[PDB]
Amino acid sequence: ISPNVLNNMKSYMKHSNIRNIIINIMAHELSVINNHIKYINELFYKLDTNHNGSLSHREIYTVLASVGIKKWDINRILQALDINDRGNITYTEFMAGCYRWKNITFLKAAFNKIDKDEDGYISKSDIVSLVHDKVLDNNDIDNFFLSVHSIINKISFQEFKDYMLSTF
Amino acid sequence: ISPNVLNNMKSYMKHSNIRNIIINIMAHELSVINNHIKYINELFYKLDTNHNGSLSHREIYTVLASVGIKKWDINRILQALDINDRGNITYTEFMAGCYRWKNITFLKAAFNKIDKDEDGYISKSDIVSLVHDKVLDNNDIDNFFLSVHSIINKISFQEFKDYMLSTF
Ligand SMILES: [Ca+2]
Ligand SMILES: [Ca+2]
Ligand SMILES: [Ca+2]
Ligand SMILES: [Ca+2]
Repeated sequence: ISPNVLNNMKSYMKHSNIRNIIINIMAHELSVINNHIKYINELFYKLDTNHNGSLSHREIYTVLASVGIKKWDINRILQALDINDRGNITYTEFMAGCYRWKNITFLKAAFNKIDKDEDGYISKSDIVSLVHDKVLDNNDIDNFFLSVHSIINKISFQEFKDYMLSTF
Repeated sequence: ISPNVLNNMKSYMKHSNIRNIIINIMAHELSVINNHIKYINELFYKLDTNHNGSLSHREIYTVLASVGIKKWDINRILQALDINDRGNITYTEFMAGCYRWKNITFLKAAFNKIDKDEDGYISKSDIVSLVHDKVLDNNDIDNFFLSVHSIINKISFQEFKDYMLSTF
């Protein structure tokens, strides 16, 4: 096992259950992202029929054609993808055109999930709810709020962001 | 091919070469992230010796022990990872403790790469430099600056962010 993963675990073990629950929300979002990338990865592998790790115009053309994209569209896609005009398209270049960039921050999305009522503040009750399936109690929650504010018993996105960043 | 990937390509083809060059910077950052996740994925697969898609305490214990982590550390890692105290640790929970969260936004990182001199503004010369390995010229660059400001011939992070978001 790589030392960086080992060191990550050792740092993780020192934080509170609530901090790490919050980390798990973000971890779910990485899993989702990574699933999309995996599909693109499998797509790339199928297009690369000579298995040379890059895509020619023809390799992409013949597949887009067989799936209903018309010549005029395929050619515009090809010239957008081939950003270096090399006649060979890299994994990174292919994936840039395949990935849905809409809604691309991890911390903001986690905060929004926690703020159940979308009022822009994380209340005590928002944390009670977050831990509804965990054996944690009111002592743990109070500690978390003190930690956040040691850097109104409510938390703005900025105070949320500032706390989480200080734990990395 | 899934229709969402096809639609992503069709939207990508409509944007400028410079917009898409900027997208490629972010795409590289997704590749990096995805490589880390792939390692964690392969690690998870090796630990899961009964291939039931989750990790018992023992499965993790026996491996951390064989690599130099001491009992007292392994146990703290186990109780941090087992966030639901289930005796079974999920892929998401494992990955939360293995991933380096330090420096976790895509647009900010792209902007910083483009702002060569770290002055907080994207100048005309920063874009000239960005396209140094592309056949693009001064006409293309001017178009890009007009587009950004149609929503000082310089670009702040906010104006950069606002333009990119409007193209998603
Ligand atoms: Ca190929
Ligand atoms: Ca709230
Ligand atoms: Ca298992
Ligand atoms: Ca600059």
